[PDB]
Amino acid sequence: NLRGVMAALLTPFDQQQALDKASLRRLVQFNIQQGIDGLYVGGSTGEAFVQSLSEREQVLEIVAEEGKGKIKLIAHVGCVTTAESQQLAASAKRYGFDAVSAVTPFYYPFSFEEHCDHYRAIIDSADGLPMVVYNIPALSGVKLTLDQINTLVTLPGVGALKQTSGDLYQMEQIRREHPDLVLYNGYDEIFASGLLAGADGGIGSTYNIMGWRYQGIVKALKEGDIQTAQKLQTECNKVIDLLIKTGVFRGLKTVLHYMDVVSVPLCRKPFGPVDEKYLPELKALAQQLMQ
Amino acid sequence: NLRGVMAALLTPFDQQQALDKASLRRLVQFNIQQGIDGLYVGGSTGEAFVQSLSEREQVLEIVAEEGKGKIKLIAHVGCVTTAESQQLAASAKRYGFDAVSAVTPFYYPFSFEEHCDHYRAIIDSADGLPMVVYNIPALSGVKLTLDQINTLVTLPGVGALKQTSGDLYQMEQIRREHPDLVLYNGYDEIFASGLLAGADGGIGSTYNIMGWRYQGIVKALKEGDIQTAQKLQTECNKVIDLLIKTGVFRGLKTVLHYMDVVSVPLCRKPFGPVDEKYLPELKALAQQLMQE
Amino acid sequence: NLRGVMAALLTPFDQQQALDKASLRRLVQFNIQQGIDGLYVGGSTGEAFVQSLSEREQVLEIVAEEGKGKIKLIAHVGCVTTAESQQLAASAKRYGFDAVSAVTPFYYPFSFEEHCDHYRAIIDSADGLPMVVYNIPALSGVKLTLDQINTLVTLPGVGALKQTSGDLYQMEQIRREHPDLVLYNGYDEIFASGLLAGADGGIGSTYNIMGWRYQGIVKALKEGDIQTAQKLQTECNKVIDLLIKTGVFRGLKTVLHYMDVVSVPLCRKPFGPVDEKYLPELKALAQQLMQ
Amino acid sequence: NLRGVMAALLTPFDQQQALDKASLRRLVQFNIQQGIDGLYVGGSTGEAFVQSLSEREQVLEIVAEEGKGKIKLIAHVGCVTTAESQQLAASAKRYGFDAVSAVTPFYYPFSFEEHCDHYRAIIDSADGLPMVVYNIPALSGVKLTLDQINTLVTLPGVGALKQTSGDLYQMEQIRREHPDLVLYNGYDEIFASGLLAGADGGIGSTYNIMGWRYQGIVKALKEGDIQTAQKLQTECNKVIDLLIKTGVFRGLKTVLHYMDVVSVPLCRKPFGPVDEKYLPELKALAQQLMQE
Repeated sequence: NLRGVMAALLTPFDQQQALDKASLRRLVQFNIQQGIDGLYVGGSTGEAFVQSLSEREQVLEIVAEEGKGKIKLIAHVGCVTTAESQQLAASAKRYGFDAVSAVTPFYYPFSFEEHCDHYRAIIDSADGLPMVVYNIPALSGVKLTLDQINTLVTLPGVGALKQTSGDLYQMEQIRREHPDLVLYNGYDEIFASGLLAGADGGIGSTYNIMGWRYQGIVKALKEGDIQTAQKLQTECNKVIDLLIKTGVFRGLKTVLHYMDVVSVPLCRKPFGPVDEKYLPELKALAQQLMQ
Repeated sequence: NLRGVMAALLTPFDQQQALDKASLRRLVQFNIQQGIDGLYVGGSTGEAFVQSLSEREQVLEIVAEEGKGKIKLIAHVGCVTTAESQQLAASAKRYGFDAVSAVTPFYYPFSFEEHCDHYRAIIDSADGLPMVVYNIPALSGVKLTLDQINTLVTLPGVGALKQTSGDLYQMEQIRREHPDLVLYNGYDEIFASGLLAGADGGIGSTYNIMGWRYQGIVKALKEGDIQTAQKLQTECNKVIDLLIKTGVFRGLKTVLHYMDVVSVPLCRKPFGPVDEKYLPELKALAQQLMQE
Repeated sequence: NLRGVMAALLTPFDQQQALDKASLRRLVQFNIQQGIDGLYVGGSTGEAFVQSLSEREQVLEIVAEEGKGKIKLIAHVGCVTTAESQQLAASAKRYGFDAVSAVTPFYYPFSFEEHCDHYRAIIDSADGLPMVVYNIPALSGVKLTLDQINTLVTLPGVGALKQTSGDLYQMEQIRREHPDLVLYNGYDEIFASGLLAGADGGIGSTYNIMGWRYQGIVKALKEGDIQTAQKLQTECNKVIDLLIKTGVFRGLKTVLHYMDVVSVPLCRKPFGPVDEKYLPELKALAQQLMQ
Repeated sequence: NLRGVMAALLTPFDQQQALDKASLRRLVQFNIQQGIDGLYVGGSTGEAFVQSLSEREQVLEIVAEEGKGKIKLIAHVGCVTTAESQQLAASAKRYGFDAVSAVTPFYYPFSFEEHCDHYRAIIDSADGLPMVVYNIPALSGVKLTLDQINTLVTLPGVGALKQTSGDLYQMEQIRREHPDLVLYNGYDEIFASGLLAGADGGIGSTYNIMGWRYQGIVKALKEGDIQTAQKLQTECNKVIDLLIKTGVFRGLKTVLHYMDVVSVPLCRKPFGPVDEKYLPELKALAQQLMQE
């Protein structure tokens, strides 16, 4: 029951670069009203790795108050530290999330057994909550094999895989091996093809501003209308082309700001602000997205 | 016109590792008979890089004798040398090939300007036959950006792109930018996803043994049947899974040998033969494909 | 002045994985008696990325107390967050460290301008403490170009460069570009060769158990005895071969345990233990080194 | 006896991209007069992959003549094809080269066993000429491991390893593993550092224009004169900085042309000519090296 299209939620900050709880709530609700299946909180999109545990715990608690019960809630608990992740797993359980998730610990090179044991501990602290292994080689630097992916995916307590890899041959091998697994397409740029390959849903950050399109693609493919599915995917990619230019997290926040959801569309440094030149296309996209 | 499902033809050798003209002829006809749209001859799959210009021309001449007029024939003409490719480009024209193609020159790191001049020179020697740019970063080690690809793909004389890359985001950006470009999906394993992304056909090695499945996936997607489309792709993927264990060229030749097409299923040295342990699966594969 | 052989400090944890101050202080002094030029604390080798800010500061203060004045002190102060880094920089200043240091912010891809501004923000917070730029592409996933490294190394405040790259062509290019730059060779396996190419020192994790060898090579190259230098470098590589085999941080902590310096040779999870099969090897290693 | 500093010979071509035999010989003698220990011919530097077997045989044959056991002669015989490599190996013996060499076969991914069988066959064809395994990850795209290098290096017939890798930890480990192995440093930019790590000599393209500098680093380190060892290395690097800017092969041919050694400073396409803007630097460089 975790299958679906879930927005990878952004965390709005104020001018002092501190959570803008008023905008977070405004964002949780915005996402809900756009027909998303659930929320993935505290992930890469949420600038989790540029945050503290207490900060991430705080974001966790606020979205649960805002959305527990309404949609499916998945907490990204991943830290490079196991002990740190368990803490977050523990709070996630306590706040009432539906599932837990974690990136493959990065920076320090870890053997695969260390990767399995890391997931085990987090699964343990999660206290019953199904785990969503989070695979993103491009940012984590962790290049898992198919067998390793199969081993992790079959670990007790693991209930899903978040595949942020544009390797669609592996996406289907995974599906062929595990017909019942909940597989989320991590790269928005290839959503439609990802589903055709074996994905039964997705978790992506561009959903925040246009989740209905992704859900639209789900219906189109479900009704054998690949013609509109494709149309939706290019529309989604025209956006992604732009966001990749302006910077994705900050560009999404600028759009959301023009949508009157986010007060201050800032990301935390190292990130800088959007180049002013991009502001008009973003303003424009916000207005146009209001469809 | 050049759109469609083209099989990247293998080249059959004998015990002496010399060309097996008879098996080659059998292979062309087998592909034709299996309803393929055309043939991509002398590419990686044809073991071009382990044979000489003459050996390469000889193959172009033979398949032209056999296939010309009955299906599209694209001659893979590239070498590291512009001079060698120009010579091959000239022969493909002489033999009556429909288009010409060439990988981005490898081993030596060439600039992008040098890559463009290589293509212009070859196109020039193609004297009319359209050029299909062959992009396979995984083998050539030439990592082109989307801009470079757009420039190449728009070079006067270029009719198509053979995208051998699994980046289906790029596959659609290329399409978004060249709505009329003939786009070939290079990786069979993602054929259905690559078409949904923007590819309008494909060129590949496994098409030699189960090409009808690819034609099938094409029609299904056309008639909005994603069920058989996906069904078709997974059945292609289990074959590809095996061939990837056994060796694709040698594995495909071995199945062909069992379908009574190829006399000796050996590739050229340094390729070693298929591991005996894999034969039970290969024969069995040849059987089911023969049955379907 | 900041030139020299500087050991990258390991942080000794207890059975409960909490800082082992007894062993820390013991390791500080152990390193001092080894005749090391100073200590690089809170870096990759100190498990910085699996500790919290406070934990990192605590460690910072204890070594400052233990070695301030006795030897040169450089505080690795970097995180992915510029703000976290600044805070630790501000603390390094307070505790009286000699210089500040920071890896290029990893995980999220940051623009070169972003990286430059990040070092700038930390430099500001270092309140007069020179910045030692930390180049470790293998782990950070950040591959700067020469011109980029050149810009970085010349930022107002940057005093040296820790080059953790085996590119000894770029090493001589850096020394050629900057004849007065404090250039630290970051990979112990090529120390001797790093110095012949331009580094005027080095910061290594293995220096903790055999720092004298590294000072040995230095003297030999200075006296023109490359024969002994080479002999010293092959000796260090036999050790390094093993550590990579057993796991470097964990292996080192184990040798230091048999050297009665560290109580429990544990690294924090996700890291795992040393396989028992290596203890006689590591045991014999501690015996020969102390011999 | 294969240990030493040996120049990776360039192959001069005329205005029409054909071999310039006169300049080849002129280039051989020049290198000889430069006190180089021997020559490596037909390698990457010699633009082999842009030549035909017979073209490579021609080059081999002309330098063997010129080379008349005046210096050590090593023939890079490798191609992707084992059979092509064998023929070349068999010609090299026929010409009287002192050893044979070969890169790890590229483009198509091969297994370690396929690589081991490859070398053996070639070794087999060399008929007594030892094999200098040629390792260049950057170009071949083949990532051998130390244990793989060890296996190859101990393979009967293998007498040397040409280490074109910047990994000086691995260079140290190979020397450690093989105290008596002829280990040639492949990257001139780190010659001094590679020797300190265990390389006992080198094979390089820039040796063509300043082989005496590398002979000087060798002597300097021998006499423990690290001070001059470093000046020689930075002087070599200042040069390489430029060559990388212009194109190494072409920059070299350009300096050699200015030294009236090479008639036409061209590389076969797809290599383009040197940017006119760099001539002032190459003109001056040819001057100081000459003046030197």
